Amino acid sequence: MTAVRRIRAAALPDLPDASWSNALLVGEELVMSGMTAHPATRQAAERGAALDAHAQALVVLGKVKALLEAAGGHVGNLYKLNVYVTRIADKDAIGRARQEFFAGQGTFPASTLVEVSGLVFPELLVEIDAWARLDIDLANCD
Amino acid sequence: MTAVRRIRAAALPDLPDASWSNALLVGEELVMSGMTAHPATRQAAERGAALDAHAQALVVLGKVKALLEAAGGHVGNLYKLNVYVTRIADKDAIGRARQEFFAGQGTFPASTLVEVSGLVFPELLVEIDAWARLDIDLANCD
Amino acid sequence: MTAVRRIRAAALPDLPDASWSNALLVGEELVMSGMTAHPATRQAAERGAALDAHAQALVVLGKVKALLEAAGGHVGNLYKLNVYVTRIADKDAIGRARQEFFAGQGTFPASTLVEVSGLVFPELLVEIDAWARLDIDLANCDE
Repeated sequence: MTAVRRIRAAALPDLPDASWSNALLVGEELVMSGMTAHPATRQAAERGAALDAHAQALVVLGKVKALLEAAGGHVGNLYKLNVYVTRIADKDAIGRARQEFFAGQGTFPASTLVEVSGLVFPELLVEIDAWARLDIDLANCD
Repeated sequence: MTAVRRIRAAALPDLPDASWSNALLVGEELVMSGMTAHPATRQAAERGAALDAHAQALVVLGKVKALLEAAGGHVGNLYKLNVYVTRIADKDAIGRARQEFFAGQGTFPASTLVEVSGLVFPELLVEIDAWARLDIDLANCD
Repeated sequence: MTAVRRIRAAALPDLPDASWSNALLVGEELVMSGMTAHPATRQAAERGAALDAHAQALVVLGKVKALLEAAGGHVGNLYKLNVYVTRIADKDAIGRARQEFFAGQGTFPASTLVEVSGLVFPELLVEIDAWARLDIDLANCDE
């Protein structure tokens, strides 16, 4: 048997209506729900300054970082990022966000990037499903 | 060196022409193909009463449950659900379905839900790619 | 602690501008980026001989095999293929590609196949996200 511990980042509570866990530590594997820039996108757009894809990607990767750190991990634990965009033209902005986020770090996670037809809120331009485990570090890759 | 076993559910016969396996037990991981409410959805549509996203989501989760059980597992082994919908407005219907399906159960699997442009049959509103491990039980989440 | 090593296939250079790794061997797990038939698809389309979905899926599966081989593996190591197509009508063409690619074994990887609204190059009809482990062989399941 392998222990499952639910990971809680204070900024990302699993609210009463939700039928998912944001993060579950299953052995060394940090299993994460897809992350989006909501509600920061909601506020920002309502105030007449919607977040572009680059800003949204950084907000999303920041959420992933928060989950990792809440579980006792770090950005180097990430081994794969599945990126869903609403506009394939935004792929380069996502790349730029990743270059900044992983500025560390000699080696990037694997990735798949596709354009989907829609995300859970209309302000969103991107959602990232991240995969990590706490027993690896890409920063020191063989 | 790791054992793999083909897992077949009685309720869901694998057809000999398919270029995929419904389920493979790879060590303690139960690797599943995406599940849909077809062909129940075709019959329903043809009889003039198509399955809504709630009904389809329950059919889908029932198939995931059948595969788990065929492996000697249970619904508590699930740690992630990737949900693909054809209409993002159905996200709440899918949520209602998950609340029912996991009525057990303290802790929900992680999730990503996106709207895709199309599914393999035109009557479909949802497909779920489910991830599970036989050595965990989310009912015992810390 | 689990060792990770970056796997480099010659035919699939990681280009230093990329913010992803084509393949990472993480213990026994070969973690791979999504594979597409670009740039072969661009050459083919320019030539007036655009690759159809079946041809593209085979090029993609060949790339996956190149990555597997670069890590000392083989196609029996594959246990899941998630397939993103631009046209759902092409699902059977992906099926045909798989039957040919897996001609040597009876047991296929698990799969999810969905239609996306776009891929990273306009000539693309398919992208496949492949999951593999070096310590399994699906051919052992055949019954």
